[PDB]
Amino acid sequence: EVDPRLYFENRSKFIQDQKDKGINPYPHKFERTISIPEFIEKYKDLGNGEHLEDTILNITGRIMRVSASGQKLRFFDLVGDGEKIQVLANYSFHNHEKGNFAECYDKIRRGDIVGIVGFPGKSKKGELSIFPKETILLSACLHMLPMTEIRYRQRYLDLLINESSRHTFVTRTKIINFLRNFLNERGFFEVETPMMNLIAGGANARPFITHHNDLDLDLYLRIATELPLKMLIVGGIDKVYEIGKVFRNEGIDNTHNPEFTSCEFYWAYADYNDLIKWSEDFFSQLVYHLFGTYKISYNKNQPIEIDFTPPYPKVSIVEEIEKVTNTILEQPFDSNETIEKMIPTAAKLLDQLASHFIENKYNDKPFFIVEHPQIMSPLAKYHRTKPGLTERLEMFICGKEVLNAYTELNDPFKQKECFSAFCTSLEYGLPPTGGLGLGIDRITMFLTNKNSIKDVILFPTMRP
Amino acid sequence: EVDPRLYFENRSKFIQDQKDKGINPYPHKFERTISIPEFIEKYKDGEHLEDTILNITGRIMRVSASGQKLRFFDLVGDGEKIQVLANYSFHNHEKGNFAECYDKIRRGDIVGIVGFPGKSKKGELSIFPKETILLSACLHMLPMTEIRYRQRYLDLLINESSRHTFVTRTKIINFLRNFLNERGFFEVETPMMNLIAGGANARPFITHHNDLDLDLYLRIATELPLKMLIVGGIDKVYEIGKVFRNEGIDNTHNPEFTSCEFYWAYADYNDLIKWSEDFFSQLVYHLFGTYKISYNKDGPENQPIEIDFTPPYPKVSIVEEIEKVTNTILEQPFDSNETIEKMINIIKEHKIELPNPPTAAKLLDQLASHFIENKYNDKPFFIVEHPQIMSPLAKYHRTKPGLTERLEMFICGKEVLNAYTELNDPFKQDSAFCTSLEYGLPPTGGLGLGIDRITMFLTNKNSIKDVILFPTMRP
Ligand SMILES: C[C@@H]1CCC[C@H](C[C@H]2Cc3cc(O)cc(O)c3C(=O)O2)O1
Ligand SMILES: C[C@@H]1CCC[C@H](C[C@H]2Cc3cc(O)cc(O)c3C(=O)O2)O1
Ligand SMILES: N[C@@H](CCCC[NH3+])C(=O)O
Ligand SMILES: N[C@@H](CCCC[NH3+])C(=O)O
Ligand SMILES: [Cl-]
Ligand SMILES: [Cl-]
Ligand SMILES: [Cl-]
Ligand SMILES: [Cl-]
Repeated sequence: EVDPRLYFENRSKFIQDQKDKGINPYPHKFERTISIPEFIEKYKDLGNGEHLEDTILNITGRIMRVSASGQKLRFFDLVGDGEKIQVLANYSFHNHEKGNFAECYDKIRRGDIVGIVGFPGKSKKGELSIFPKETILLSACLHMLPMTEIRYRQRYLDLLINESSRHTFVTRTKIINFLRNFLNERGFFEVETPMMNLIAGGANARPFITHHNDLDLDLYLRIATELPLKMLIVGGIDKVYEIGKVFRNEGIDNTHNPEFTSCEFYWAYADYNDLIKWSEDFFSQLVYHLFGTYKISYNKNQPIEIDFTPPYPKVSIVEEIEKVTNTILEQPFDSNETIEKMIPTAAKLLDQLASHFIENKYNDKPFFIVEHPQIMSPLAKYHRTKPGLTERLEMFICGKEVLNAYTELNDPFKQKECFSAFCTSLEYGLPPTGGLGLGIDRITMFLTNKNSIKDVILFPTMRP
Repeated sequence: EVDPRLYFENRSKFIQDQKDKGINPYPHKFERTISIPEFIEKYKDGEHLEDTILNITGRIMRVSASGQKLRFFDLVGDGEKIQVLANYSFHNHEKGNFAECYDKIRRGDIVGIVGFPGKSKKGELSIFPKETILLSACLHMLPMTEIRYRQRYLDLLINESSRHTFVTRTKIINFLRNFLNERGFFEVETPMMNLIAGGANARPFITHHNDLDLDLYLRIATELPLKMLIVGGIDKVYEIGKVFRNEGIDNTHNPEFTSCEFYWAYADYNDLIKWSEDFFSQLVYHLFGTYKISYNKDGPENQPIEIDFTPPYPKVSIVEEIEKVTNTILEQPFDSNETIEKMINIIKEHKIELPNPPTAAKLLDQLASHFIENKYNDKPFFIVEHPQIMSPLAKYHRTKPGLTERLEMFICGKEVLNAYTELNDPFKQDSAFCTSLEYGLPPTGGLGLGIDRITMFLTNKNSIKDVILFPTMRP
């Protein structure tokens, strides 16, 4: 019925026309006495047709529906904090000294933010409403709202229109709150490490790089928090952690965003077994805390049930490939004879072999791949009984990695061999320690039934 | 006196020699039954409990002896210390010669001890080992500079105050997070890398994403995306996190620092003032049991000053106060030639450094920081009502032409909080951002904090480098 540019340009003209005649169409302050959630909670118990004309409230919110019986009766839907109530504006109840009813309400469109002074009640039908004496425009919406990629570029629209979108992001903040408290209860101490560093260690990933002008120095954005957090373990913070963005300069897809939110903790006097027990407590507890159960459903078409009831399976990556392929790969894995017997180095061959024959062994429970070779795991400690291997675990949910942990290599000698501030700190004595990383975005995806990482990040990185 | 390289090289030989004897000098796991704090709490109350056998761990920080059959150590874990009294008598001799075992244990070593709790005749709380295991040797000699910054792990082990500083830091951040959560604010993460870099007036860092072939700016503030969330209908939203400014480094500037911004739909400048006074007074009482704390502006060497955080705090209106102290009316527009020149002439008469290019915003900023930013040292205080030309995102004052509904709080001359009623008129004002304003931003109050700087005052530090674990430094 309406062109959008015309609409935009007319609402613009209206705003200036208000200005030019004195009205301030963007008032500074509307003193509100109740929120929409508070309103519902207080007045749901009313009878149908009941008005409390005695009781005057100031309320605010955004108009999302506009309707009318005729000129002297207008209806709107008013939303605040994910809740909605009806505004039933009736000519006769209008404080007419403050403005002509028809001109006051004809200028109120879908998307406008308003302030309303009026009395609570219900329609005969039973609809909970505010009945205004005065409705003030506090901030106009200049575009027509919708009744694609837009969810990502214009997230504010998504949050207003789709009830589920908001629910996804509340869950997100809850998940992060749960984790933070889970660790705080267990005596972990939260810290911030630097985002920009001269070296960029902690994982195997191409880094972003930037420049500081006044120091004339190039810097790498951190690809992980591992190295500085161990330094703090040396510094005597026995249980330490960090939740925060890390940056990897690799391609973007459903399960990759160039900046993502991770959590790493390090735990002095711990090892892989404790890390396994912690992982099983954390996930089972988190999921119960959100759903009242350990089985969640997910839409990997029809959904599947993921059962987070512990324990979980622990598949040993060498013993399992050897099992299913009926072939021995002797422990010098980067040797020519073993590299061949697989077949672009040994680390990437194992990654592909694992990524085919092992990472989707289970879909109906989360599970662990354990005991990765030293050649894949340069900071993980050597296995206490199994030459060539390490005390490492990675948890997987539906084929994607969400948790990576190991007993930390704390021998400065067995480490220079896998390759400075960090190297030196190891020489001051790192205690035996267990370390663990989490993919918070990825975990959020499963727990909010999303199948892109872009759905659980408010502003995912996109091209222009 | 021992050469440090010899020391390092000998402890190295010791480690290998352990390897070759079959010993694993970096064991995987010592099952401990109690932490040092737990130990102190349980045994504060000259007696031995030879019956109770504990496994404990920690770092040796002092080494001493009364001959061969009696060795003393200080063992530290989680900021606490107890004594290790190793006594030939109680030693399990099956496990090895007493003298050889304890001769090999040096300052800095991490150990695992199996033994019994007690107190010396003198009364020092101790563990009395039956067996001590080396878990991880310290290959260098610990100290009894800049090293605090490059080797923070050393700082944390040696200086009790350093650790305290960083516990206070995390506590401050916990308090704030709960302070807002209690009041219904919702925490979010916004992007660190953006196509535009608004939010404040600061040169940004720039970086590049390869697969998208795209340049990106590291965020200089969280303001713009957080208002977008206000439009999106999160009425009370916040973020605590790093921001990045590519400008110089000094006592009060680190290229990455931690801020907190919150935005609060339907609030304004007055609510922001009430909040600020509640937050600071409550934070300080929560840490110290009082509202007045002492601070070493001049330095530890010099006499401190008391800062009183009892509310209300002074509100100095920036135009009233400059015109007051300089005896001048500054006509508007402030960017007019006649006023710009008059500001140039005030700065000259008072013999002050004139700014980079002499723009009006930068001249007012200098006038303010010379005549106003140090009006008080004994309490925090507010500078309010800054001109629009200094405050491009702040809303226009509801009664005061030319001005804005802005406040900045100062402690000892440094800015730690900047807040205003948000300009939400897309006309009086990033394209994504500019466009969202066209969808309707409610009247909203917005507020920013410098966490590092607040930490400084609340832990008596004179540099921002003292409250950041790894400050950025030259190599
Ligand atoms: C620190 C956590 C510990 C668990 C494993 C996880 C893998 C990480 C990989 C990754 C790469 C990337 O370029 C963009 C991303 O978003 C992600 C992601 O989300 O998960 O890393
Ligand atoms: C966002 C908060 C709002 C309160 C005021 C505060 C000022 C900020 C200035 C600054 C610039 C810089 O380049 C490095 C820095 O560390 C700092 C700093 O610490 O404080 O900013
Ligand atoms: N830094 C690892 C996570 C921690 C593993 C245990 N140190 C990663 O980026 O995947
Ligand atoms: N973003 C501002 C904080 C102001 C808060 C009010 N919008 C800053 O960087 O200083
Ligand atoms: Cl433990
Ligand atoms: Cl991956
Ligand atoms: Cl409010
Ligand atoms: Cl006012």
